[PDB]
Amino acid sequence: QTLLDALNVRVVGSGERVLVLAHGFGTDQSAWNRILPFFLRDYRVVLYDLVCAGSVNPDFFDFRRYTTLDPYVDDLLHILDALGIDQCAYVGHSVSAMIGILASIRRPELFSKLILIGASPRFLNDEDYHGGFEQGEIEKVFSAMEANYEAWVNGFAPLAVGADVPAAVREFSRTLFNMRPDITLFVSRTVFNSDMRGVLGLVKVPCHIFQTARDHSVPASVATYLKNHLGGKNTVHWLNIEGHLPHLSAPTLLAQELRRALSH
Ligand SMILES: Cc1c(Cl)cccc1Nc1ccccc1C(=O)O
Repeated sequence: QTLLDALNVRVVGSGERVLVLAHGFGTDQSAWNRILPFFLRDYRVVLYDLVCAGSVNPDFFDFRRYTTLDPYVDDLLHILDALGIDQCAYVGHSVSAMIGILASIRRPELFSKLILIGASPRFLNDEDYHGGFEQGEIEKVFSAMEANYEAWVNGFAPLAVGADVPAAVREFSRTLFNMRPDITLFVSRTVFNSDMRGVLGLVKVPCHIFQTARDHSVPASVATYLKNHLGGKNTVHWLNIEGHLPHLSAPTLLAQELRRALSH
């Protein structure tokens, strides 16, 4: 309840089947605003802000606590428990895809289905795995973020959005720039340091892997990697949408594909 208030938990919709919409990096739950009308009639929609969102009081971001994805999982599960949800479909963008995977391992009965958008188990390359990022280049990026956060945001937002959708670039920039810079850097380091590859096989619920074209954060091969290694029944949806934030850039088309995946 203090947690429900802290993370801006919102429940809306006229349906019964519970649908959790969990935003990812650089946004808050408002990233779902243009998807939402498509689900109100026949779902009960649960939204929340990750503790690192710009819309959450930065006093709640305890750097001694949030050192791995596990405490983010704790927050998600405490929310669903407090709302009395014992089964739901879960949609996770970006880091929230991994949070949902870990949550499902902890609570295998809680999720009927996971829908993963812009998901990667590991951003960094190594000998037998392409993630899309080298350690050396990422340290240069972290230096830039520290030196001038504003300039970093304005360089990064068009890459993340990917497609030439200026409204979405401005909207992503808005919510990224609302994040306090030391939180953004710390969260970024957290996730670049994370490696979910070893746990993927532990998942037993069905996963729908939504993969856009030319996703700055997620090579096509990573979607295929998820398909091969996630332990349950997996379906890749190769969206006809460019970029890492399809909910911001192509919400009408994304909404339709989410509806199809949820009906499957
Ligand atoms: C790609 C990237 C850079 Cl280069 C720097 C800083 C951040 C990102 N991204 C991310 C960091 C944490 C969690 C998710 C993401 C994501 O992209 O979905």
